[PDB]
Amino acid sequence: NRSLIVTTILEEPYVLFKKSDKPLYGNDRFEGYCIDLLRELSTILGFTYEIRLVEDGKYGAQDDVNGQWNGMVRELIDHKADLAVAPLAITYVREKVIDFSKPFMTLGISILYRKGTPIDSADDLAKQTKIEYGAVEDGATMTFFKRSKISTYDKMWAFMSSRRQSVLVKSNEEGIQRVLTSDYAFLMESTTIEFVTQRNCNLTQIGGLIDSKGYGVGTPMGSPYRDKITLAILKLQEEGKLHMMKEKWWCP
Amino acid sequence: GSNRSLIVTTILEEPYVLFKKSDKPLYGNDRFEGYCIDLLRELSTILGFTYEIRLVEDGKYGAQDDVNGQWNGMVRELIDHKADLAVAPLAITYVREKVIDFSKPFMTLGISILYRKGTPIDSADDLAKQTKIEYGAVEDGATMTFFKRSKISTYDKMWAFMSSRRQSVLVKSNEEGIQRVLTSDYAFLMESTTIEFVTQRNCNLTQIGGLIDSKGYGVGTPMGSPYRDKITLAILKLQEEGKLHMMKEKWWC
Ligand SMILES: N[C@@H](CCC(=O)O)C(=O)O
Ligand SMILES: N[C@@H](CCC(=O)O)C(=O)O
Ligand SMILES: [Cl-]
Ligand SMILES: [Cl-]
Ligand code: NA
Ligand code: NA
Ligand code: NA
Repeated sequence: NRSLIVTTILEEPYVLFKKSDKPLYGNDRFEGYCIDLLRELSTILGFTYEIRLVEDGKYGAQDDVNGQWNGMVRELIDHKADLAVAPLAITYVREKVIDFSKPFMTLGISILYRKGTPIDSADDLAKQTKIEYGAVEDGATMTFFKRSKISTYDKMWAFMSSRRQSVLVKSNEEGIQRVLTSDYAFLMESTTIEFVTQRNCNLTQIGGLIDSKGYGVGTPMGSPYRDKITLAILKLQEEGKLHMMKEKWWCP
Repeated sequence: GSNRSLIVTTILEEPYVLFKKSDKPLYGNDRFEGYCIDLLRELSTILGFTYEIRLVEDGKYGAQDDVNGQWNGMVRELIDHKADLAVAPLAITYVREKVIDFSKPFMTLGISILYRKGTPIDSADDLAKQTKIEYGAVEDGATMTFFKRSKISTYDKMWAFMSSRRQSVLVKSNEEGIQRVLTSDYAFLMESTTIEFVTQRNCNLTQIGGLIDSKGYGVGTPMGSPYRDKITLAILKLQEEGKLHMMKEKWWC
């Protein structure tokens, strides 16, 4: 049968290029939690696949003026991919235009910052400007802030939007670097914070979770794969396999 | 000329669904309160439906009979189109999703252990390796089914014990499980969000260990229902607004 086209994005420890002196080709180039997940799905559901990194390097948001989506979300809308297997947040605005499986991981927005400071919450950031803060451009965190009517978060969006050329970044890795090299706090998904703080012992999560959401496999709206992938994820969960995969891929 | 009211099946479970305390007799939907009742009210305004709440006739969440293959509980009510929706702390599971549809989750949780304070018991593994302290779960719910189906060594040993002693250790409700913890040397396998509620109100009890699994509660619908995806959208919008968190804080030593 026809191999499914799978869009994804580089994001440690979900999807990475394998380290090797030997040049690698095709799907063999990739590893990570989401690649392990994809492999399990392919075996359970009986399909073959071809991984392609999303050409624009984006997760996906809707343009304010022209209404067009970008990123992995747009690839699915345009039927240029069959699945998006990535740390792709299931959100209200995305679910209106693409389908998602049920979640394979649950998480929420939180804050990455340096240790040792009196900053303890988003409210602490919102009331000041000396410590800058931001998020990945055209992802779910940015979109949460952009849409929020909660006073702390709407204040924070006004600031991010004002300073966007400096404080919105293209990737989580660029956000981490901004935290390490300037006085900056990064609004980041909590499962990623967990990974980063285990490896950067001067960094910490600030406060708790600001929201709650899950990562799901994306499909074009109406795809028959969406419900099949939900069943496969539920079966993996029941067996403990997703927890094992998390432990596989995830200070003094 | 109005649309038919949806029949919503549910089950008594504090603080999700309860009868209101009142000296005045109450009728119809006005009898009920709780997190799931507030959720249902929000869904009905978002989606534009009216409804009638009915407690599941057989008092069960739902499991499949291994001899005759029939389901029971709220799951069976949906299969048979005796209800339009199930709005309850109904776990989304692989075996249920094969026969009914669920919305995406409105709450995430996992199985853990409820026991009395003051003990060296620290995990399911510690319980499994002994028999002096009995343990069990709600009959014909998701926790029981997780154990019955598990191939993990600790949990399959637990199921063998629970099954052997089921007339004594499987119970009809979380409340009966709590009373067993309080009146005998018994540990109850219970969902974590319910443990959180119970231990905040009885300071003699505690959670033992962490979460054994991960799952969500979802609104159940019959397979193929058009309400499933609409309710998923309404849930995602409520979460994006922070309203589910506010509802949890309202209802929850
Ligand atoms: N995982 C996010 C990107 C990272 C973020 O927004 O914090 C998404 O699905 O858009
Ligand atoms: N909420 C569970 C019942 C309680 C339990 O099994 O622990 C269900 O959906 O079956
Ligand atoms: Cl009617
Ligand atoms: Cl779904
Ligand atoms: Na990237
Ligand atoms: Na959708
Ligand atoms: Na289903």
